Amino acid sequence: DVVKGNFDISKISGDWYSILLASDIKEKIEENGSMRVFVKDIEVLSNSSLIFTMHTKVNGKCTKISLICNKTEKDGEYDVVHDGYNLFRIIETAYEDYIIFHLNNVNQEQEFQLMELYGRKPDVSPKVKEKFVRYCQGMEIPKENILDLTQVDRCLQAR
Repeated sequence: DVVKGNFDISKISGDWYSILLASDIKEKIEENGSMRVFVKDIEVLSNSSLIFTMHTKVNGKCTKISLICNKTEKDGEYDVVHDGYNLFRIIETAYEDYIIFHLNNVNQEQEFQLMELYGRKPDVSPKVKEKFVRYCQGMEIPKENILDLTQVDRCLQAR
């Protein structure tokens, strides 16, 4: 059951897996890029803040990190500081299957977007993935800038 607004944030908590990653600047999400991090779980706090626990590669090793995201004034939007100021929202979710987040990173040099699909399981339906691709094309992210992480190291081994 697919939700596209009025998200019930309580239902996005718990464990997720990073499945697709996309950006309008490809380097951001390729190996070594600052945005190539692999979600573990999302914790929702009493003040509506969210804590993303994730893994990133540090000298070849999966290292746990924690991202604090705060609700902005604007509805559905969150901000988080990581390699700049990021504003993000939920595009779509089936709470027990997948979720798609859109993010704008603002920085002195060049704004970029990210799009990410997480699954409750390590993989999701190829239909869902195609739907993520079309959302990306609508946002001027070309399909060549869309990485599927199911057959690469995404720190599953460190979870």
